[PDB]
Amino acid sequence: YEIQRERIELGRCIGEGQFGDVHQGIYMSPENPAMAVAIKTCKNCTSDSVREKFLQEALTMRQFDHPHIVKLIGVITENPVWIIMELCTLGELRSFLQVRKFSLDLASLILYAYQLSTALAYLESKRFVHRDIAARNVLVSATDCVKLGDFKLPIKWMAPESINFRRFTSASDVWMFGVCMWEILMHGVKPFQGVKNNDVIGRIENGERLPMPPNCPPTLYSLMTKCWAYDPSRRPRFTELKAQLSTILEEEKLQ
Repeated sequence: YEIQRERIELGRCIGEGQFGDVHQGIYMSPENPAMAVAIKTCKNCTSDSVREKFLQEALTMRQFDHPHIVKLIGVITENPVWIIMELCTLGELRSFLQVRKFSLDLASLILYAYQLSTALAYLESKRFVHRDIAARNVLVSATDCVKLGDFKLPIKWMAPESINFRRFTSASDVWMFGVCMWEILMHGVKPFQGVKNNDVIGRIENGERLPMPPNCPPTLYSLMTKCWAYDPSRRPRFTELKAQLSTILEEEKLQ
């Protein structure tokens, strides 16, 4: 998985990343003389601590093989340290949804939720807990294809047991996925705008939930509310979510 720097040509910056900017580029390989790729960079990769954390993402990504999870191409482990990955040409999902708010029909939004549920059912089958399921960590490969793109606390996405007890489980992932579905149906609007992080927990304990988005089918909001059962053991698993989203998707396509 180590790629020689000479085989990568760094191009345009396509966005921000947790550790540094993400660029598009060209990987000139023996198998493919000019492959479009994404190049994740790391500011302060001279820090042994930062670099370890940065490259752990590559180690994680390498374990997975799923059509809706971004693939690792390789790594450059000398300064400046880069992660080479599959290019999702349409960028971050949040941005994509905001710009294309009136071009995207409901069927596309439900498709995106379904596709993410297939990736999360796969991770669930490997007993991998993500911890940070949110629209900002989803990339758009094509108008009909999204992928899980990335591996202070995001309080507004977090399950109550995560907030209260620092407990992250497959159940808390389902809660977070519920919020992610809400973000998608809200065209990339953040949950709890105008609320301080400190008050969010009070509202969940009081029994408040994110409201039904405009034009959200009642079946889908019902599914979101199941994801937000306060008791973790009452929440669905991703296998059920995946099957239910498929049904809802076909219902919407039949419309």
